[PDB]
Amino acid sequence: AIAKLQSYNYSHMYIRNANFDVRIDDNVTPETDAQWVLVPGLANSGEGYVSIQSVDHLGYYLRHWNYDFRLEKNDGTRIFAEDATFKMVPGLADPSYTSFQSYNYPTRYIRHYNYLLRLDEIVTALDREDATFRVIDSSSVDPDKADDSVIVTNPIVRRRADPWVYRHTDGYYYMTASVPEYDRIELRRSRTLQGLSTATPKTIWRRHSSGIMGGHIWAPEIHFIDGKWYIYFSAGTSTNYFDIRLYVLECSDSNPLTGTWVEKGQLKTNWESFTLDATTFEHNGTRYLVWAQKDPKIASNSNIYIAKMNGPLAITGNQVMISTPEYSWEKIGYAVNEGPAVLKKNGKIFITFSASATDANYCMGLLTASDTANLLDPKSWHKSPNPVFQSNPSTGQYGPGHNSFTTSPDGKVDIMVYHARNYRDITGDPLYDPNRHTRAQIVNWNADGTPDFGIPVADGTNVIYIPP
Ligand SMILES: OC[C@@H]1O[C@@H](O)[C@H](O)[C@H]1O
Ligand SMILES: OC[C@@H]1O[C@@H](O)[C@H](O)[C@H]1O
Ligand SMILES: [Mg+2]
Repeated sequence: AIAKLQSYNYSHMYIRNANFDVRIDDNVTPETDAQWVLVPGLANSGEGYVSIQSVDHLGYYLRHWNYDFRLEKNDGTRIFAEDATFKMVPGLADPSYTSFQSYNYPTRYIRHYNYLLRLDEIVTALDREDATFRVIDSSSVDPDKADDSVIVTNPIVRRRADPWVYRHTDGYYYMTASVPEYDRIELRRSRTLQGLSTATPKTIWRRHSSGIMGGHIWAPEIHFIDGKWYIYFSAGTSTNYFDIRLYVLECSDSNPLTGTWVEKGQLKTNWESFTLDATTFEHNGTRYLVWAQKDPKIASNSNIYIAKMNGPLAITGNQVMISTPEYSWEKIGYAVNEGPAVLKKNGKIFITFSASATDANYCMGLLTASDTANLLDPKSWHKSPNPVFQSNPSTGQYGPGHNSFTTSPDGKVDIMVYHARNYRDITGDPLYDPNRHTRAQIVNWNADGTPDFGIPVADGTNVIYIPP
């Protein structure tokens, strides 16, 4: 069967053939360089054992030689067959994934190192992750196949935080997220939320090697505005990774996974300071920017602001603070409001935000305005006094937040996409614990028309929506 072999720790990268060089790469072009045929093993066709055949050079297989990997044509020798036969076993870093144990060296596994493929003994946790792969084959969810039922297995996407999911008018969801290295902007698409798991992501932009846009790269969001694609994202500098401002990329091409992305520069606000997590929405003919920013006069890391926009590339007028940390549940670790996300429903405009540190104490609050009010008047916005989404020990989910909102494909139900960890205790600076995973669940509605987010669902299969 035809398969891609995706790295466990670099999930944007795939085992591929590069003119007979065997490596892992992202943005594999042509895509067939990353496609393999898993066949019954040359040295043993029986249970477990496979051989990994090139789709372009049939009769050529991956074989180890002096513990390095080569793509070579089967020469009919027993040594070749043994060097090209591997038992598929449960993944060494995660038994739900796959590892490839050598037929003739059964203590050695296929692993990547400096992006090249080797056959090594596996000792460290690094080794285990380097030797674990996700097999994407014909039984995997096809991201190009439409389906009105929303059934996901959470986590949908491992090790992606701040998930942004945008349902476009072409019948695809588009997803951007923070990557654990905070060093690039990643895009994927799927007609179903579950297909986001198996979709091939593309690195559409990498940070500069010095200076501006050269520090932390955080929380990109892709939007379609006035016929063009925009990515709003936050970036520090190479000399201060945390001197973060808003930046914009633009793509006029219709497919953002194949089109050309252009830097447009900084999206400036009323003053220069720590600024991040921008989103935008339209209502009654006006477009707004909603974002997080430090005010030097307020002892919080950031507050929530709204402003009218003047096209996709600027705000106009004065920015208005509509949330600042006030309750103790906004100030665990440090005082912060960030990650705004907009949901329109029932004659209201809802803005969730995240608060407290990005460890298990992370949680969400809610702002509510009437959709006929002046959205630039702070008195139009009401903050809920308690968190509206938070850790839940009984479901094993910790620090949920920086969410986005989307819908089922038929638009009839609202779905929240957010990150959380499936353990509580973090060693070290939580910013560098990479295990916030992307997941989704239904948004329920109270009789009074306000959202009920419930509690973060436990890992596993979640039936979000079946149409009537
Ligand atoms: O790659 C390890 C061994 O080195 C080579 O000599 C053999 O073909 C292979 O089995
Ligand atoms: O191959 C990519 C990385 O390079 C080496 O640093 C590591 O072993 C591996 O994770
Ligand atoms: Mg966001």
